[PDB]
Amino acid sequence: MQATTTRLVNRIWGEFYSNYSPEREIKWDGESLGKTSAGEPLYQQALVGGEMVAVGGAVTLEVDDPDEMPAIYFVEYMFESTDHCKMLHGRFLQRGSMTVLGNAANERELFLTNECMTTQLKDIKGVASFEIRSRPWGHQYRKKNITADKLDWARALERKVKDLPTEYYCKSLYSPERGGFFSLPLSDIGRSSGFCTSCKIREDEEKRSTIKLNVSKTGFFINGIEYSVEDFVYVNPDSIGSFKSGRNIGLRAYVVCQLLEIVPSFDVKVRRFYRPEDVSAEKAYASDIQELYFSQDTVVLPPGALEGKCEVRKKSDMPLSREYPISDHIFFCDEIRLATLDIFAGCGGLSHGLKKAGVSDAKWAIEYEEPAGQAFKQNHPESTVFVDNCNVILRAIMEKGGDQDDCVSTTEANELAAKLTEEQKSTLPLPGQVDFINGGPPCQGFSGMNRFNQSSWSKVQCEMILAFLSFADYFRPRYFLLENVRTFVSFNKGQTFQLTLASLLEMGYQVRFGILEAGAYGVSQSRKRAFIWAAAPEEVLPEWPEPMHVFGVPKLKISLSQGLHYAAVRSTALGAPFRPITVRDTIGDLPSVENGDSRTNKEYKEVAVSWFQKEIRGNTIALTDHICKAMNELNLIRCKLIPTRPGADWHDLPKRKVTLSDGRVEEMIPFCLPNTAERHNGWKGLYGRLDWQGNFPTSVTDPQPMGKVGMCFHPEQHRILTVRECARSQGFPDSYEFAGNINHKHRQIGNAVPPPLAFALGRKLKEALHLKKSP
DNA sequence: ACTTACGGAAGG
DNA sequence: CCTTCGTAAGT
Ligand SMILES: [Zn+2]
Repeated sequence: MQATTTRLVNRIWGEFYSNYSPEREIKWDGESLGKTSAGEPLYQQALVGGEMVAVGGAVTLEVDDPDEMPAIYFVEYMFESTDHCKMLHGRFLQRGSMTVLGNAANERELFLTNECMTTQLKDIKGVASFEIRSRPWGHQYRKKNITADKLDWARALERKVKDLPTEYYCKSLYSPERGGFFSLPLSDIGRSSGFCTSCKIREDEEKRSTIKLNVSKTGFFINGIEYSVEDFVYVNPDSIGSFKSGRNIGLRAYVVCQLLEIVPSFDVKVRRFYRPEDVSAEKAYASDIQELYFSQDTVVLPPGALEGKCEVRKKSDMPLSREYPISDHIFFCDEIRLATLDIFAGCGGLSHGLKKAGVSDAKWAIEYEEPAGQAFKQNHPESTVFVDNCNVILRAIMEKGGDQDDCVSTTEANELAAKLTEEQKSTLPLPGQVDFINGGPPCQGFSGMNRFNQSSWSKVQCEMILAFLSFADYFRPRYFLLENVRTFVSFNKGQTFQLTLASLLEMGYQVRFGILEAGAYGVSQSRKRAFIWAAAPEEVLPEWPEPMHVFGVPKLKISLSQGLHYAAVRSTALGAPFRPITVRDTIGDLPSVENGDSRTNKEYKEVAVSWFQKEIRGNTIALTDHICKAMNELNLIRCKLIPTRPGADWHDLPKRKVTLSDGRVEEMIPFCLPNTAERHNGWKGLYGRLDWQGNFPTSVTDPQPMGKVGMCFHPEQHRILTVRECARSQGFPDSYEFAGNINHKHRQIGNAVPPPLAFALGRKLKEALHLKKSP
């Protein structure tokens, strides 16, 4: 099943994958134009050994280590100092090879940076050809573009035969501190006005990070944010005066403090606010997520223990909109919607989250398996769902537009696309009607648990990414989103990941990347996922959502080149606004069931108590999918003998032989856990029970008692967790529906995206959309 | 269709 | 030196 790909991606990923077809004296020139702030005259051009150096060109310096290549600088302005010496200001131009792109970068592509210099003009080694590339955006230009590119490529080859100096070009700005490539601000460069934006922004940043006190002792400035009296702020828990699998019990949240006065450098005095779970876990189990308590305690702190501000209101003036997850810092005490195409929709968690944000409506969806398509149809009545492999869908779509000579495919795709009836062909989308493309490719190949990843079946699953990219190349939408596992960026020395970025950079997109953890977004499951945002040159790239729940996880950083790392979001182990979610906050309300129940439709027996339960139930009155798969007698006995204590696992099984009712005697120990307990840490978690105060493990497609993840027993009942419990752990609402048998429903749950995460991403995308300036 | 037997690399 | 987070071979 070779992926069907366009020409651009196929050429980019060559020599890789399969299904690839190779078919002395310096003088001033001109007149003066003005003077700088200090009064020195500033010029535009200059003759250096018969070569003109005008504003907007490239100058090559000389550097040590003569084996290395010289640096390149983009000229901003030139002026003559009072000491009759020639001067020039330059901006560093980073080469492609010295970036995160690595070996996938092109030879002639340079990237603007925010680091500048001013060295004497005589010391420059020479001048180099340089130009700025800017092209119109839209699908109708695509053909023209490729022709132009072809011409360019040919010319370059000829030069490499005749060894003329190479020609360089630049299209974007590279920010490692932001971890992405952004559009060029074409109006603020090449101005030759004696004013540099990079130097100004660097000076403004350097001015920050220094404590400054305002007049009349009204307040102070820290890290760029102001703090004043009669406000509310955060204080770290350790500043103010053992685990098995759910290593999050011993963690605390930000302490809310109210500034009273500033006392003598200076020190602050803060009134403390207490929280329900500082009293007991039982009291916090039945308390609101954003409720605090009033105390008279005042404490003196240094001014360096601040991390933000917040608001405290009363129980009559609230936002009145109960969004989930919460993204605003408030506590208490007593016309732009986009047409969207979904690929690998699955059940539709990501689509549900992005539609709930009001930013996207899903007009077309593509799915592989029948039960997932049925679930998507049941959850989104007004959408169009295609249950087919994506390759044949792409081939049919390109056939409709008369572009069968611009695609690479196998005969199987053509055969399957020729069998589509006319009703399905007339409802397919066309370029120009799609504005948002989203989806998540298969993640079995890049997973860490897959110890058979170097097989034929796994290679074809990793190729689907290519097909995904082809879609973005043919429709050219305004936005693009990609989601995958954490180990996707490190798989195969990070080569393929890099290649992906390169492909997007060839299309004229602005790309940014990050890694988020779902546990800090109101979800009681540990889940690390990598995301990629891509936007058109005229649009604005979205920011990353800010986590608000304390989870014990270190900073997740992506390794750039030259020994640098980028972290998309901060770690929340040392403090956060909201306390973490436990399993009793999630599944503590459902009525007790026995092993192997099969009754689909039931009724709730007790009213919801926890905040999470109230948020996840709503107005639903019909219980569904609260069923579990049965176990044989041996596993039932093993589960019966497991103690109901935190941290319990297979190490508590007594050594004895049991006689079954059939007539066979069996060893209690599976004999596979003691066989290989030295290498795999003793299999800590196998045949293990959940923790009332702990958290769920990572959701998988088959929660069976003997697996690499384990930890799938009920805290107090001798059974496996039900499908509805897994849905609640993953964040699905109780109104959602699933199709098929129990295995199909579990597989649907295990392949989805937490809806709160998609809602946060959609909120960020909407915020970016509202910021698009008029043409 | 259901149960049992298990490799290495990254980041801390 | 601990911790992380699906495929294939028998019944
Ligand atoms: Zn500068």
